[PDB]
Amino acid sequence: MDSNTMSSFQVDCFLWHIRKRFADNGLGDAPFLDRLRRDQKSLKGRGNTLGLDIETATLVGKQIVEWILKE
Repeated sequence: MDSNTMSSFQVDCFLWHIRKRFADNGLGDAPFLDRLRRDQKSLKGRGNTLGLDIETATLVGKQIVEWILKE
């Protein structure tokens, strides 16, 4: 198990969460919404492969992104 592979999955999970909240506000165009739907399926596949739960990975990703942007 690779630390960077796990961190990369966590960040992608959190950024998908940001994309989903943007989309919930009705701001996405059709290609944006197509990427959102396809990426959710890819993230579920990646999580199953890594043995990582998406809800947990999203919360870890939130902390990673907040730490990244504090600088």
